[PDB]
Amino acid sequence: ATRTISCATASCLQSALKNAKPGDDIVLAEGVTFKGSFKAEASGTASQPITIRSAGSVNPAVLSGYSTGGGYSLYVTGDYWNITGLKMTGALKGIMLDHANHVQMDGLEIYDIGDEGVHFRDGSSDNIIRNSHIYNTGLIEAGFGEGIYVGSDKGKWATYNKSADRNVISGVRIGPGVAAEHIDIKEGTVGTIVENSVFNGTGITGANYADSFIDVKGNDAVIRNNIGYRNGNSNIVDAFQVHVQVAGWGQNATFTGNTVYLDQAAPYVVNAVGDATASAAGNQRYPAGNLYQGHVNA
Ligand code: NA
Ligand code: NA
Repeated sequence: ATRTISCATASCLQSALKNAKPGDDIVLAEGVTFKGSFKAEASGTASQPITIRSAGSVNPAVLSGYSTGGGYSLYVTGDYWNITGLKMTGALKGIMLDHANHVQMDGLEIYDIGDEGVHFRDGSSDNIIRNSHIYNTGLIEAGFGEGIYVGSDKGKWATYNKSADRNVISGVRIGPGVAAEHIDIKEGTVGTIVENSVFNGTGITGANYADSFIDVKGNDAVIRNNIGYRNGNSNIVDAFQVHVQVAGWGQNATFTGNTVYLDQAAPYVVNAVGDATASAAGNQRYPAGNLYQGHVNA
């Protein structure tokens, strides 16, 4: 690191973020809860990232908001942050990224969130969340309780840049207690990857159409080598869906190598609705039952 800033109070962290520089290593004391609405605004580079991390993993540092009904645990608006080994809780959103790029989130535990756990928004691209667990979301609004939310609905494209592109979700556990989709990939996004992840469907509510592990409304999504457990939750109607919200979106979704445990024969593995298009290969369904619906090239 170029500079080490060791913090054990919220005031220390707030100051370290305000004064953040490329190459900073902001190291948060184990066992401490840092309460605030913390803002990661500066930008690093690939060679000089800005790091916020827990000092160790026995008792990770916690970033808490003030109330599940407001704010965020962390709001990232700059590029080239490494956010590592932290817990995030106690806010309306866990981590919100606005126009933030090349952010690496690793080893996070994000839980007890009013709305959505992680949201890539306003053009935030080329980011990764890996080796993390998101659970207990949608405590305030179930229908806004996604685990991971990529991009913006069409009604917000005039407000936020829709092109939250090439974001990667790798080796993540989502659920239980995630009230909406585990992953909602919005129209306007391109190239989202969801890989090597595990979906515990207990707690998906069905609110606001949220009745699958993943809904794919963006393009060029790659959904590979994941495991989904419906766990008898009747609110889950399909493992994965693809929808067209705007013509030419919900296109070219690829589903390979996934294994889904859907309890009964009725849920589909991939339900590509209407004009949506997908390709599928190597997916395993338990028990025997419905596989693909729609324009699915199998
Ligand atoms: Na749905
Ligand atoms: Na949703």
